[PDB]
Amino acid sequence: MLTMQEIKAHYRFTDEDAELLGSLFPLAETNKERLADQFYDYLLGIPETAEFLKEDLVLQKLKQTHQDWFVSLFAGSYDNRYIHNLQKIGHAHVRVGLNAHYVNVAMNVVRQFTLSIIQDNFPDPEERRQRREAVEKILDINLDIMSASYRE
Amino acid sequence: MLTMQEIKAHYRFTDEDAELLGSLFPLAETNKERLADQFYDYLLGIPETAEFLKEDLVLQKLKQTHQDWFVSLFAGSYDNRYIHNLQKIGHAHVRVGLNAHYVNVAMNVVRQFTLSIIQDNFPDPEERRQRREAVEKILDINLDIMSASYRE
Ligand code: HEM
Ligand code: HEM
Repeated sequence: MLTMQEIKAHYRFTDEDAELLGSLFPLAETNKERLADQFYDYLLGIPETAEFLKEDLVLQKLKQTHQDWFVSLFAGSYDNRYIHNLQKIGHAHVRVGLNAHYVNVAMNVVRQFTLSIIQDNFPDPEERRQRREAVEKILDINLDIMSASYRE
Repeated sequence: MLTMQEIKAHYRFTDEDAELLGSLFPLAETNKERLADQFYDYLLGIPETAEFLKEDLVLQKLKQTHQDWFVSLFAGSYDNRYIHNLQKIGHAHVRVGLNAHYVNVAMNVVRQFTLSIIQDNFPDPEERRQRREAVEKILDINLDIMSASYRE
């Protein structure tokens, strides 16, 4: 279960999926600020998550921190270093007192945004299917490892 | 645990999403045996999950149990009874001893299958978008509540 190789096998994530995520890097990068604004504004709309963004109003760091994570989904090198880093990300949220429910909530926001980029840029059905399948795997892997930080 | 109303607000799940899911019920009904076979075969194909299907071998009651859950996604009405039932579903996996990682894996299988039904049956880009968005919300809400069952 615990190694990256094992996790990839369970999700049937292969080098083809990694190549497809790399092929989406330019679109993700083009759209990174739109993603960051929509992500940040959605959180500002829920009082419970809005709390965590009060100090950030002045510090002005957290929009960039989550923007950078989004870009990393497409950066390649999905290896044991990548999983270790996700475990760290998960624990950061546990440490500040964020309920895991809001991680699931946030991940829905990213998922809808990214699938809309795919729908809007890939008219060919099988190109679209393959890119959607790769993105759903990486988002689900991210959510899986982060969720496990609340248990472990 | 949160109320259905609060969960819907966090996921921006509206009466329109509930109506779209209800409208997918006949489509679900005509794909349910294909879903049930693919879901059960995927679990047989990982040794860790296949261990939990040993007792089920002869009559495959669990294949039906999982099929029935899939069709229930498309009931078109969702209130506190639906959240309570998801807690019961999560708890059933906790009590048999299944690591929650495999619930995330299985939800990716169902997600990919269901989004292919949407792509394969809805040529109109906006009809597709709206149905995909409703499906991703209800799957993410199921995953969210089931995950919560593993936290004291
Ligand atoms: C898709 C879900 C999420 C992902 C992938 C994510 C990603 C990250 C990353 C990469 C970091 C930097 C952690 C580190 O390396 O130290 C971080 C920190 C942080 N995130 Fe998130 N995040 C998510 C959801 C949320 C939500 C919903 C909130 C609520 C407002 C939030 C608030 C925070 C805060 C407050 C920190 C800094 C913790 C500290 O002060 O040490 N995150 N997040
Ligand atoms: C999308 C993820 C899954 C969903 C939505 C789901 C759904 C369900 C439902 C609705 C039940 C009946 C619960 C009840 O009313 O008592 C159940 C039971 C069960 N499921 Fe799943 N399931 C999922 C993943 C899995 C996985 C990955 C396995 C691994 C083999 C599994 C094995 C079982 C077993 C063994 C039971 C019976 C537990 C008992 O003895 O009561 N399920 N599931």
